[PDB]
Amino acid sequence: FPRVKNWEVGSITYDTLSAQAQQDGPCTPRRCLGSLVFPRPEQLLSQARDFINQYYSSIKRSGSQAHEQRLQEVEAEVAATGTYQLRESELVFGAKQAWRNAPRCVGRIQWGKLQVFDARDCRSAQEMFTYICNHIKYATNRGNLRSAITVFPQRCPGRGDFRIWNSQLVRYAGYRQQDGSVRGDPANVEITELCIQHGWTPGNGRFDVLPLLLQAPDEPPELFLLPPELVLEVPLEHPTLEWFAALGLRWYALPAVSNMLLEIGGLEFPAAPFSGWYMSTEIGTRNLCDPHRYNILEDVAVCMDLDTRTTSSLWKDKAAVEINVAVLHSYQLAKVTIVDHHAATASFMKHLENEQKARGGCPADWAWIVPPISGSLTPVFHQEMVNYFLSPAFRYQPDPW
Amino acid sequence: KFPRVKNWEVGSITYDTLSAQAQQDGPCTPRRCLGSLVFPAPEQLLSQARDFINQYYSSIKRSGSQAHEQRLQEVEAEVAATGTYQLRESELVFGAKQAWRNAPRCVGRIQWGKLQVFDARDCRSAQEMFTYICNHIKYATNRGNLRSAITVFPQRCPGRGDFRIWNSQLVRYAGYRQQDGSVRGDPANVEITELCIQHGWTPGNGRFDVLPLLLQAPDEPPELFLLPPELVLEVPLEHPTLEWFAALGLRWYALPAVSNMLLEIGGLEFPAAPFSGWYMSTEIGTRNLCDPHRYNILEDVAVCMDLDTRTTSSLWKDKAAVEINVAVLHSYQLAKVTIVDHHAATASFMKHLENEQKARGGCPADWAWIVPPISGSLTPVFHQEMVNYFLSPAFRYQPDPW
Ligand code: HEM
Ligand code: HEM
Ligand SMILES: CN(C)CCc1cc(F)c(F)c(CCc2cccc(N)n2)c1
Ligand SMILES: CN(C)CCc1cc(F)c(F)c(CCc2cccc(N)n2)c1
Ligand SMILES: C[C@H](O)[C@H](O)[C@H]1CNc2nc(N)[nH]c(=O)c2N1
Ligand SMILES: C[C@H](O)[C@H](O)[C@H]1CNc2nc(N)[nH]c(=O)c2N1
Ligand SMILES: [Cl-]
Ligand SMILES: [Cl-]
Ligand SMILES: [Gd]
Ligand SMILES: [Gd]
Ligand SMILES: [Zn+2]
Repeated sequence: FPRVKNWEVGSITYDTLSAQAQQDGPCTPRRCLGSLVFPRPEQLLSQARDFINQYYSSIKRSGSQAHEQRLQEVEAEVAATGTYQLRESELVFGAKQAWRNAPRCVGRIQWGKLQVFDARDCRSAQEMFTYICNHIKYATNRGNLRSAITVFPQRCPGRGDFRIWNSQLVRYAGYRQQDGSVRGDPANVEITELCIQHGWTPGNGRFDVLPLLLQAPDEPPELFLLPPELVLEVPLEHPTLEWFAALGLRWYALPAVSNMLLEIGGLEFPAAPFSGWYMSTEIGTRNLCDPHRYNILEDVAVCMDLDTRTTSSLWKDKAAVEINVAVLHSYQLAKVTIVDHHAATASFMKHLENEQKARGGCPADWAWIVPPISGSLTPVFHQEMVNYFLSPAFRYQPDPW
Repeated sequence: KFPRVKNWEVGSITYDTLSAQAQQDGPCTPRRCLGSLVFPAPEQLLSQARDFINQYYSSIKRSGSQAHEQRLQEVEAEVAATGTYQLRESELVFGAKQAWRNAPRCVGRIQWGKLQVFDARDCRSAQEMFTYICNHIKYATNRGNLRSAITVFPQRCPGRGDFRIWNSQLVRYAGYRQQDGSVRGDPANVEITELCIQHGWTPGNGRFDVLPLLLQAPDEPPELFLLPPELVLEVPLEHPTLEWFAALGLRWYALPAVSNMLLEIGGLEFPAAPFSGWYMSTEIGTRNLCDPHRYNILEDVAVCMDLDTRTTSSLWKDKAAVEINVAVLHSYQLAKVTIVDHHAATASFMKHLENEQKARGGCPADWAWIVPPISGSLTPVFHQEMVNYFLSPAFRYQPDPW
């Protein structure tokens, strides 16, 4: 049972929950790989038994009446057909648990308040699109954002797979150039290639909302233009730096992740887009400033008249703070839910305390919980964390092509 | 077989083949990563020594030669006769450099080959120990033009207690527990402060009182030694454009000299081997001055800057901290005292990483320690995956002598 210390306060806890870890991670006694982004059939019954036992424990109803019964149906469902269907409530409780189990999510204090849309009866790219569009419009909610996940049909053998070919529902275009460099978002350069490939007309913009590429089983993808009124965007302005607006920067309101495999009770949902709301540093620091993303940092420094000639002026840090100020100021003026890294990390500590008494600990990935600016000014920095894999879970999956 | 490591900034990919020769085991398992935790007989002595001698003879391009085999047998014979062996001087210099080179939490290792090794293995008493330390401080400080130095005191050996420096660093500020539970000075140094007083140090009552040294010779109690004032180069903190900042009375010292770690070379253990380099500005400005459990000056600075400290979304904390780091860099450069900012340091560590991949097929690095505590993703190390493992020779933590 790992001893885990908070260095700001001196407190000690033990992660007893870690002993239940499922799909082992990438680290061995001889070398730690925690910093790596992507870690280097009849036993479906084991993962179904486990999840069902989880479900009935969470309603103070283990070993009573319906618990026994539900074990036999999945036994019979898999005995007969090889796979099984989740009761609607189980799908809800498992979608919530997988968010609860996400070691890299700093937003998990909200895990109990998640809206699960059941799309298990979906059948093709036009049906998906309307599900995706209901999610987007529900989640966006005129800027009063609400956590949502739409669960598309589970995978079963011998037939294809529902997939969203975009990493998120809202992505900006990346346009390669006559000289390799990129106008727009370089993280998306490739899905821009596929959208252009399958018929989309490339704009000329740094911020062109990409179309969607939705794929029904066995059929090739099909482009879907997103309703421009459904794609809520925030222009970025700064409260005191009047020229910031003139940089023509924008970001979207809705972080909706559409490429992760949701895995509940041994079942695989390669299409289950989830969404919450942004922490400002995701936008201001990673998306706008990462050297391989919009990479705007030096442009804002010039505008601030900072000495970019020596790094000891800390011009990078100064411009990065003002970018984050602009992001928070703009989303607030636009009345769009956003949370700064201090409020977010403080609520994560509160979540750690809740999880400690509730489940005996909490899988947390220190490198992803600690914000990408001002790390040690937030409490999570001083909190030792234990990383491990519990089920239900969100897992990465290979790109469909 | 070998970990594939990606740099996300450039897209680059390497394989850390060096990780496969990891001489000891870390705290992680396939169940669970513990990489964020701060504190994770003749046969094995023989095989560690044999491995180190092989390393040493590789570096001087004498692998498998006559000199090499003679030294193995010499060591095996001395381990059989005495239960221990003695390093030649050149092996010691190589072993201290390697230990620095192998330290995964150290972002300053581009410099590892330029290390000044003082051989104090003939030290006899605490008084001689103090003189060796004063000359280390004098040489490393070098009037503000800092040089990397390690002074190696006699190895652990059977029959004798250890040389130990009780202080975690050669220069530390006292932490005076006051009666509220509040601390005047550095709260990290409350324990060593009480020990110094208990050993007869007359306390001051400032916030930057330099602590005396508690020096332990084999099988003796610790002995108190006052550092001569003109040997502890200090830097008053001022800000280039916030002039009220100098009225905070803040200071820090020039020399970061870690004195409580164990240097291990070929199975031999040196519990006393203080090493020193020069500061990276975020250690002082962010960690030592802004940590809530250290000097915790963040709020007072933000208030003086007239930031709105009632809401977090004004980012007053980030704004105050940036300016504290500016003050640190300005103050040291004004005082002509070596200092590196987290941008210059992380960039040189990237060059270290590339040098080490070519030299050894990888480099042990502890990402959470290499990434600076502010502005993390603005530095290049953030976007570099890293492999953490224990190579030997090594610096290791050890329990406090008390
Ligand atoms: C509601 C407020 C939320 C906040 C503030 C938030 C914030 C974050 C942040 C900053 C990360 C770091 C990962 C990255 O940026 O690459 C993350 C990871 C993650 N979050 Fe959340 N999130 C929220 C909601 C949700 C919801 C509703 C779900 C799913 C139901 C979710 C699932 C995940 C997963 C699976 C990851 C890890 C994926 C990865 O590392 O790429 N989050 N979250
Ligand atoms: C000369 C410039 C140097 C710089 C800029 C530098 C920088 C750093 C920094 C920022 C850390 C993390 C400190 C912390 O917050 O815990 C560190 C750790 C460390 N350094 Fe270096 N260092 C330098 C020289 C040296 C030398 C000369 C040695 C030994 C010969 C050394 C050995 C270590 C070790 C063993 C650690 C790990 C201890 C720990 O992480 O608690 N460093 N270094
Ligand atoms: C470098 N970084 C920009 C990578 C972007 C990225 C890639 C992923 F796969 C991923 F799951 C997330 C999660 C972001 C997220 C999800 C839900 C709410 C929220 N507020 N945020 C973010
Ligand atoms: C409080 N927290 C910052 C940790 C303090 C701490 C504890 C250690 F054991 C340790 F080796 C170092 C390294 C500090 C250092 C050494 C050499 C040069 C440099 N520039 N810095 C720092
Ligand atoms: C608990 C957490 O891992 C701990 O505070 C670590 C994080 N990274 C660090 N990095 C450095 N350079 N120094 C530190 O003391 C720490 N502390
Ligand atoms: C190498 C390092 O692990 C990698 O850059 C990680 C660190 N933390 C991150 N944190 C977030 N939110 N997103 C990322 O892409 C990363 N990348
Ligand atoms: Cl994002
Ligand atoms: Cl320090
Ligand atoms: Gd101007
Ligand atoms: Gd001024
Ligand atoms: Zn690990």
